[PDB]
Amino acid sequence: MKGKVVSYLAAKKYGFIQGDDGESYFLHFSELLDKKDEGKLVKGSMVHFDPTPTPKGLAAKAISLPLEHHHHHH
Repeated sequence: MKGKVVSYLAAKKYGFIQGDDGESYFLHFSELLDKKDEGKLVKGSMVHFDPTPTPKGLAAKAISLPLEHHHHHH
């Protein structure tokens, strides 16, 4: 359910998220709502994703960014 993103590489289209119970999850474009939402991800902070079984076992689904829409203010 909840966890923290420790790494995210767009070139390898594969990142890493550490669950609170120590459960890892896989990051894929098929799991992102939009391709652009990839650049809206926040590295080094909290992220929102839902659990998914999949043949592999651990996987994320429907990634969500509950962080402020505009981090920069003017």
